[PDB]
Amino acid sequence: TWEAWDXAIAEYAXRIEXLIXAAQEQQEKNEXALXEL
Ligand SMILES: [Cl-]
Repeated sequence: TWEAWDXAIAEYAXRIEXLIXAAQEQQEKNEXALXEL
């Protein structure tokens, strides 16, 4: 039960928390764009 299914779900929840990694490490480029001299 847990190893297999709640495995799958928690290792999706890897992917989403990877995505929010990627997006925040864009946000911290955006702040490059928007910064200091
Ligand atoms: Cl991360």
